[PDB]
Amino acid sequence: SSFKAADLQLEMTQKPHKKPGPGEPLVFGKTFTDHMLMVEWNDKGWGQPRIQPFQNLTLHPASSSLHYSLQLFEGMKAFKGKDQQVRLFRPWLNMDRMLRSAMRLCLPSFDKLELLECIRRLIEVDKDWVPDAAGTSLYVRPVLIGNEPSLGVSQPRRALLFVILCPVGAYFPGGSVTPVSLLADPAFIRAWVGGVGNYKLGGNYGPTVLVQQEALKRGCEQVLWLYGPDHQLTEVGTMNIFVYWTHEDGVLELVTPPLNGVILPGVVRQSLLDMAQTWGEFRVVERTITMKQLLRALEEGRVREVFGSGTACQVCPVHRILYKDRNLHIPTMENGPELILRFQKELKEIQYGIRAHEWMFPV
Amino acid sequence: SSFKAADLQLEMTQKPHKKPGPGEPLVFGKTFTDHMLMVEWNDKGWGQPRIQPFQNLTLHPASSSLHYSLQLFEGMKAFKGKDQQVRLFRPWLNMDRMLRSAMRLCLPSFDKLELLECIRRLIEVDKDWVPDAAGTSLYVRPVLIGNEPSLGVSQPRRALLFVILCPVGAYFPGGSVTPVSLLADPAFIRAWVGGVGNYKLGGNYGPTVLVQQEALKRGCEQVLWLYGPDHQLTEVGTMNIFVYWTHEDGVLELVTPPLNGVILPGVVRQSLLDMAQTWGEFRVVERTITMKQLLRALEEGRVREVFGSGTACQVCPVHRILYKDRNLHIPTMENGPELILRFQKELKEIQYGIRAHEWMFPV
Ligand SMILES: *Cc1c(COP(=O)(O)O)cnc(C)c1O
Ligand SMILES: *Cc1c(COP(=O)(O)O)cnc(C)c1O
Ligand SMILES: NCC1(CC(=O)O)CCCCC1
Ligand SMILES: NCC1(CC(=O)O)CCCCC1
Repeated sequence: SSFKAADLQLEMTQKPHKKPGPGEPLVFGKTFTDHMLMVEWNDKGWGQPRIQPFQNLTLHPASSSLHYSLQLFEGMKAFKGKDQQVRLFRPWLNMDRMLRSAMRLCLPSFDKLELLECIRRLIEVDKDWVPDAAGTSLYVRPVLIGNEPSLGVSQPRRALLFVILCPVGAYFPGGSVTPVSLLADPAFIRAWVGGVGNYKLGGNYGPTVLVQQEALKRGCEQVLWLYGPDHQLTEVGTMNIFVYWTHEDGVLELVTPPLNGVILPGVVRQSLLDMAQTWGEFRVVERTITMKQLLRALEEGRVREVFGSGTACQVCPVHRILYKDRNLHIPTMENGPELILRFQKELKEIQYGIRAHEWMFPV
Repeated sequence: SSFKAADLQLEMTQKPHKKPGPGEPLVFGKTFTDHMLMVEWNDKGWGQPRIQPFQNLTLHPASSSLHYSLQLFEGMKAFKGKDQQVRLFRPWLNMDRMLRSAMRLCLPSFDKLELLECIRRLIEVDKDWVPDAAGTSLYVRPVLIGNEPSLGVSQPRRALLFVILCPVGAYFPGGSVTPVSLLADPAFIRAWVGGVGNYKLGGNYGPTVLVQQEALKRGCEQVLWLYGPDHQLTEVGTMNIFVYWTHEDGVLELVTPPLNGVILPGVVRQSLLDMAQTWGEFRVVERTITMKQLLRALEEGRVREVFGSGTACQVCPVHRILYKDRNLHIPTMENGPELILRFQKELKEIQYGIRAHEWMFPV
C-alpha cells in the first residue's frame, strides 16, 4: 500500500536560492529551502516518492483540498549541534499524529517509518540550510491534502503528500524569556468534544485568525481558549497550557489539561510531562483546569508559573490573563521563572546534542 | 476597494472540451465548463478580473489555503428555460453570504454587485453549457482563498477569488421525489455555538466525510446532525431541516431551526420560509426542534412531512431516522408529500421562467 524510501527519486536543484544569515531577523516560515518531498496517491495506490527542487503546486480548481478542507499538517524541528550533526526531536510522535489526522479525514494511510526515512533523506540533501546559532533550527512541515477534481463531499480518490523546510530564528529577541498576555473570553470556541480539535487539521486554524486580532485589539498577545460552562482552560493560542502551583490539597504540582478531545496532543507537551515525571520532585498530572480554580489559586498566592508549550516556542511564559474584563497578574516572571528555565535548559541539552538521548533521531 | 466588472479581461479557449449533450450521465461536480473567473488580491488591492480558459491553479507550497484552511465557497444554480434564456436564483443572497464568510476568515472584501456581474459574464460566455432538460441546471462555484506564501497563522496579504461551473443533472430523474434514511447519533457534532458552522467555510466539510461513511455502513444515506444534551435537530447532511407537523398546541405549522450559530443560513431555506409566509395558510416559525419533540409527535401521529433543503436537492424527503438503534418511520411519502410537491412545483416554475419573479436574475 505505502510508498517506500527505497523507491525515492532524486532531482537536485540547478537553481540554488540565497541562504539567510544568522544576523538577519527571520519571520516564521517565509524563506524556504532548495528541495521538497512529493508523493502522489490515487485509488490504485501510492506513487514513487521524490525529492525535487522547491516549486509551485499544480492543482485542479476543484481539488477537495481547497473546497472542503481535506488537509492536514505537521510541525517538527531539526537541530544542528556544534559537531555539525543534525537531529530531529521525537519525530515518531509527529508521524503518529499525522496518521491519526489522515484517518479522521479519510485521507490515505502510509507507513510512518517510510515517511520518516523520506524526511531524513530530504533534510540530508538540504543539510547546509540547517542553522547552528543559539535557539535556531530547521522547521519541517509535512502536509497531506485531498486532490480529487470533484465538488462532491466524499472520500478523495486522489491525494498529495508534500514536505517543505524552512530555517527559523530564535523565538525570543536575543536569548531571554519574554512573557505574553492572554484574552480569556468564553464566546470563542476552538474545539468541541466529539469534534476535531485533537487533530492537526487546517480547518481548526483559519477561524482563529479573527479571534487573535480581537485579542490584539483588547491589548493581549495570545488567546486563552476556554471550553464548557465551567470555563476550562484548554490551549494558549496554538500551544498547550501548563500551570505550576500548590493545588487545593496543599501539594506542589504541574498540571496540564487531559486528552479528552479538545486538546491537541503536543510533542513538547508529552516531553514536559515525561521529563517532570522522571525527576520525581513534585506531582505531575493531566487534569481539567477551570478559571474558578485558577482565580482562587491566584488570590491565595498559590500559583508559581503558567506557560504555553509547542514546537515554535518550546516553553512560553504567561504574565497576564484578561478574564471577564478583569486583569489577572500571573507571577511567573517573579518566580524565576524557575521551572520554565529548567525545562528550557534540559530541552536544549537534549536537542543540540550536549547530552545523548533516546528522544533524538540522527539525520 | 473592489475589483470592477468594467475592467474584465476575456481570454477565450483555444481547446474546447466536448459537451455531454443528449442522454449522457452527469455526476454532480465532476464535469467542468470551458472557462473560469480569476481575480487576484495583494498589498495594492484587487487586480483586474479575468475570464480565462479552464486550467489548473499554480499555488506556492506554503499557501495558507492549504495549511490553515483560509478558504470559503458558495453554491448557486443557473437555470435554462425552454426558450434558451438563462437565469440565476437569488444570487444577491449568495453574494451577501460570501462576504460574511470572507469577513470571518479575514479575507478581502469585494463589492457584491461587481462579483455578480463578473459571474453573469462568465455564465454568458459558457451559456451553451447550461443544460435545458427537466430538473437540470448549471452549478456555480465561487471560491475565495488565502494565498499567503507563509507558515504564520495570520491574515493573508495575498488572496485568490475564482469561479468554476459544472453542468448538473436532475437530482430526482424522471421528476418523482424519492426519500432518504438518516443516521441520528449524538456522538457526531458538525458545529458548536461560538464556532463557524453558520458560515460556508471549507473547514466545516472535511470532518463530515468519515461520519457520512459510517452512516452509509449503517444503511443510511445521510447524517441527521444532532446538537446539545437535548439532541436538537440541526441539519440533514449538508442541507437545512424542515418539519411539517401539528404542534403540541394543536396548530398546524412548518418549523425549521433558528439561526443561533450552528445553522447555515440557506438560500433555499429562506426562500421556503418566505413562500410559506406569503401563502398564510399555516404558521411558519423558526424554533428549536428536539428528538424528544419529534418522538412524541410521531407516536401521536402529528408529523406530516420532514425534509432537507439546499441548492443541490431543492427539497429532499425523509422516510426513516435510525436513532438509538431503533428505526423511526417518518410518514412523509404517504402524506403526498403535499407540501414538498407544492414547494418543488412553485420553485420549478420560478426557476425555469414559467412564472415571473423578482427572485430571478437574467443572464
Ligand atoms: C501544534 C499545536 C500544539 C503543540 O504541538 P507540538 O507538537 O508540541 O508542536 C498545541 N496546540 C495546538 C492547537 C497546536 O496546533
Ligand atoms: C450549502 C448548505 C446549506 C444550504 O444552503 P443553500 O444556500 O440553500 O444551498 C445548508 N446547510 C449547510 C451545512 C450547507 O453547507
Ligand atoms: N503555535 C504554532 C504552531 C504550533 C507550535 O509549533 O507551537 C501551530 C500553528 C502552526 C505553526 C506551529
Ligand atoms: N449539501 C450539498 C451542498 C449544499 C447544497 O447545495 O445542498 C454543500 C456541500 C457542497 C455541495 C453543496
